[PDB]
Amino acid sequence: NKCDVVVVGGGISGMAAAKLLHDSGLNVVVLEARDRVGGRTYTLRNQKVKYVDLGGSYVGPTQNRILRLAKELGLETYKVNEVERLIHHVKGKSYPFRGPFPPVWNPITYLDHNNFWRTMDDMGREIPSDAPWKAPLAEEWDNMTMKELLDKLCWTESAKQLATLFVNLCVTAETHEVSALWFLWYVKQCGGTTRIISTTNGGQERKFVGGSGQVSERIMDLLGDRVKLERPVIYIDQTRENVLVETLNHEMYEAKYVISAIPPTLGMKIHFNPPLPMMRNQMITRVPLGSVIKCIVYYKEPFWRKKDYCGTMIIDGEEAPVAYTLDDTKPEGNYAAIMGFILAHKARKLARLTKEERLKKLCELYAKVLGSLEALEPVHYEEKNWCEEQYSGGCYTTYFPPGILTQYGRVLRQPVDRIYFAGTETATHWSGYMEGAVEAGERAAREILHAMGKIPEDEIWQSEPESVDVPAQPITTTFLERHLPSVPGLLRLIGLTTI
Amino acid sequence: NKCDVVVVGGGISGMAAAKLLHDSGLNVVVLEARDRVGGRTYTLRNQKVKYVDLGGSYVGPTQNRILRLAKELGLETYKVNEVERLIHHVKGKSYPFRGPFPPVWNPITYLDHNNFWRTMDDMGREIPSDAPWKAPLAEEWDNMTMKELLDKLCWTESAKQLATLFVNLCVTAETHEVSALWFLWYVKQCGGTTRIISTTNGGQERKFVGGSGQVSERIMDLLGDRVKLERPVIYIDQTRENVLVETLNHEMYEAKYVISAIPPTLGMKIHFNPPLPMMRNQMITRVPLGSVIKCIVYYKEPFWRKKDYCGTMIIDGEEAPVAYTLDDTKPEGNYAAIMGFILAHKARKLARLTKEERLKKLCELYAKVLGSLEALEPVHYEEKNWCEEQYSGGCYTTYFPPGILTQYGRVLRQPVDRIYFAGTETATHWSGYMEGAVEAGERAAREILHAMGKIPEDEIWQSEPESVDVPAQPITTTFLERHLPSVPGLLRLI
Ligand SMILES: *[C]C1=C([C])[C]=C2C(=[C]1)N([C][C]([O])[C]([O])[C]([O])[C]OP([O])(=O)OP([O])(=O)O[C][C]1O[C](N3[C]=NC4=C3N=[C]N=C4[N])[C]([O])[C]1[O])C1=NC(=O)[N]C(=O)C1=N2C#C[C]N([C])[C]1[C][C]C2=C1[C]=[C][C]=[C]2
Ligand SMILES: *[C]C1=C([C])[C]=C2C(=[C]1)N([C][C]([O])[C]([O])[C]([O])[C]OP([O])(=O)OP([O])(=O)O[C][C]1O[C](N3[C]=NC4=C3N=[C]N=C4[N])[C]([O])[C]1[O])C1=NC(=O)[N]C(=O)C1=N2C#C[C]N([C])[C]1[C][C]C2=C1[C]=[C][C]=[C]2
Repeated sequence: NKCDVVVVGGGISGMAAAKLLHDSGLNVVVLEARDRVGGRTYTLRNQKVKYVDLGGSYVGPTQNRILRLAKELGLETYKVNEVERLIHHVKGKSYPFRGPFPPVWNPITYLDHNNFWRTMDDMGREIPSDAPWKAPLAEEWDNMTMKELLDKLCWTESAKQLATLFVNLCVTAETHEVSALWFLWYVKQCGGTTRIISTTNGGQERKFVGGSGQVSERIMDLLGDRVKLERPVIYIDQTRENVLVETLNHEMYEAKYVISAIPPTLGMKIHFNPPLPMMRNQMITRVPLGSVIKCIVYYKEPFWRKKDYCGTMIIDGEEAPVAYTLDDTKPEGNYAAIMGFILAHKARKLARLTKEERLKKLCELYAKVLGSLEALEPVHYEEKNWCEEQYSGGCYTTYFPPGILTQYGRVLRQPVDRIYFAGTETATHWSGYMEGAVEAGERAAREILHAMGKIPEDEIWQSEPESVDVPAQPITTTFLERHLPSVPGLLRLIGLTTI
Repeated sequence: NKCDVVVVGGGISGMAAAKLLHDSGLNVVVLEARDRVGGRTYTLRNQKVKYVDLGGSYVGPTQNRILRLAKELGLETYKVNEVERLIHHVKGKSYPFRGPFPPVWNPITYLDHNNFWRTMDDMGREIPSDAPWKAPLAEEWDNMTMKELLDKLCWTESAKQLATLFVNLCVTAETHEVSALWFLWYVKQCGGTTRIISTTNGGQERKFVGGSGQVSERIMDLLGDRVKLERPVIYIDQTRENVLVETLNHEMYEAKYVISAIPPTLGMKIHFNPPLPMMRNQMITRVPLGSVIKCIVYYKEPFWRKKDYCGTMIIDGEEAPVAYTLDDTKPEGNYAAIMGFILAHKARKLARLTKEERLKKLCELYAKVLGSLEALEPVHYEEKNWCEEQYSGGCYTTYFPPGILTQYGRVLRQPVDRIYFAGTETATHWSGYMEGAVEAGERAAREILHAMGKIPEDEIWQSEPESVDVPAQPITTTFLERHLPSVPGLLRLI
């Protein structure tokens, strides 16, 4: 019934917010729609897999908040396998390589590839992490899709195709679906192209031993009876002295403040009194989540390692159901597995198949890419289609279509009377990730602590010390990477020699 | 408690569906979230205005369903004033004209303008009204915004600017916000560019005497106690023999079938058991409504008529709050008024002002465009910002961002077990309009009648006889309009 703060949503963001408020001495209640906590993280346990993350999983250097929270909860990380060679599969052939980037040998294509990634980061530097709509060319960039930007920037089909794969993989959406400004912001606020794409020294460096679901589960353990499962919030009333929060199962909760720790669009599932201000009312109809099926195929042994492949495959082509894989073998070397993402339109297309049909397609793909008949002999299979989730709306996160971020972006974490907004979508560093969830939950919590006069304004936004366990190497470029001309740049240099 | 069909939403679509089912002998209940019916139609009555439509208002030739429904309810139409000259205001100067199209005098600009409108209709002819995703180039066109298409097609800034205004006015959204495929479908399914833009012989020919709100109000009168106001639906349960529909005020309704007659995205306000199928689950987060403030400025007299202006103004430029106006004077010639729409980003920008501040901006604009100091002396002002409406989400209708219509379009009116889908967004002719609302409501109703074995499959989709009161003249083109080259076509000839 009565508490200090109602937190709506028991994902990482809501749990992090509730923990901070609980630790500060406030009475908190978490109202969670599902029969479980974790939201877009979900760790399945059974005999065949031991444990497997079916949602958010990877953490890496510079994600210091999730690392600190998980450490405090008694969790440990392990390194994703990147010992052996990566594979880039393009036009039906596999090309093994080392490093974060597939090598390009053609001098023109090389210039084009180099310029693309460089320009992405160049443009990113003009975009404030906490206010992308304040970029000097915000309107121009926001009124373009990523498809249009790629069309302008890439002078080779090879660069365009790889850039397209990158967008699909990063934001589980098609290039024509998403704003260029938003996508450029998204990459920049993760620390740039190298940081976001890398396993070693990047976002995919590590996973949690036992699964990421333990973060939310262990906070629930600490909070005990304060977490209310199967309590979908349907109604928030702010007309009276205390905020009234009603659930689908007829329960009423009274609080001084509310944290909304759900994906922005899922705010639509709540009826508000009084009605939301116009900008938020419309914003929450304009911010969809992406489309993905996470698929894990299990094998007797990590046979790819014997062929000097680490299990990472970058697979281009419309025919391939999965565009990207990682070795998902346990740190102990057992429960050998390949994790793959079925992205964007392919998630839509292939969801029509049975689980068995998808497994067959994945195995046949892996067999060609790895050039191994062993890939046709899976021992087990797990998958999760996040598009079907009423209380997620998709995965990994919310994307912004053209025109939305500049018009509605400033509303995202603007308080509505006594409602404050968490959720990874409101983060300014690794928004979209578990890291962003922690940043947002704790920031929203501190906004309430400030509103109560418990902390100064200066303390709402808090810096995070670097993890000692997961140190971050700086992102470097070579002299040539910095100064080599683009394709049109080289052509302009040829045009000048003609005179 | 118990009935045959629960209709969720008491706008024109829900009311039309409920009326059809009621007339067929079924027990129907309409659950309406607001303290009123009408939804995106709303007629305000007071002493100063008599009546004024603050939402949907215009009807015209080829919109035979709304005309028939309104007639049956005892409503009449009158003609919007287009006797005198229209005005095109561009680069700070007013250019009076006659006919539906503002003239272009620069020869190259003429070719470019002509080609743009012609190409819009050409492209539309390849788009099936009932399945736009089946267009031969559906994917190509859906993966482009209207901004991109305009950038490709328009060789002059003049044509591009007017085309932009057209998009903003048509769908209350920016050109960069909307799919080219969806927009081209939208125009085609209203009967093409001329039909959609025209007052005389087009969508804006007429209004209802007494206001369009009377359509929903008069059906509510017929249904009586069957319409439940202030009953926002929060929960639909289809796991049992009968469908259970729960409202915010704690009431439970049991039915054999449900019609959802709300904007697709407002389906998000309902928790579903079992969960919606994946495609619909995601679709309803991908389909926003546009942004508009409808503003009506009242004057002592329709002074513009004295200067041989009808009151229609097409106003170019970022500075102008309103891009398009019509005379909103009563058929009797009193309650003189100019109606204007504040569109898309301007609705967002100008909503920050006070009502009085917006009035001042509108009056100053009208004084400039009409060249009349009389515009600075309003006697009254009414406005409605539809962006603030929890149970509409915007106006006039739902738009599709790039990539959505091909991926999710087929889900729009696909039944989910015993839930059938109405709402103007599911119409195939004048979707977005009151006409589409009637088409969709009656079609959804008939789907249920078929499911009950009461009518054959052949009768789900029903043709509508042409209105005798509002006859449609055919849309014609001239030989030169058909065969004059585009700008790149002329350059290829050179
Ligand atoms: C799904 C997913 C997947 C599949 C994958 C992934 C992911 C996901 N991610 C993301 C994460 O997960 C996120 O971010 C988080 O989790 C979020 O959190 P938050 O914010 O908290 O949210 P959520 O969870 O959702 O929660 C919410 C809650 O609430 C609730 N509700 C609703 N509604 C309601 C409620 N309640 C009451 N009432 C009402 N009404 C619900 O239920 C819930 O619970 C991720 N992340 C990270 O970090 N990591 C990872 O890994 C992940 N993942 C992914 C990724 C991928 N990647 C990275 C890729 C690979 C390679 C590459 C990439 C990218 C880029 C480059 C490269
Ligand atoms: C808003 C608006 C405005 C401002 C204007 C306009 C409009 C609008 N429009 C549209 C109409 O209105 C529509 O379409 C209709 O109305 C629709 O119907 P429906 O489908 O039925 O829907 P609604 O109304 O929305 O209803 C729904 C209902 O439901 C309810 N709910 C929700 N949720 C819920 C509920 N319930 C229970 N539960 C829950 N959960 C609500 O409340 C409601 O009631 C229009 N239309 C026509 O026809 N006309 C007109 O006029 C209109 N408007 C406009 C237009 C414009 N224009 C035409 C322009 C001028 C010149 C030109 C143009 C365009 C193009 C070219 C040229």
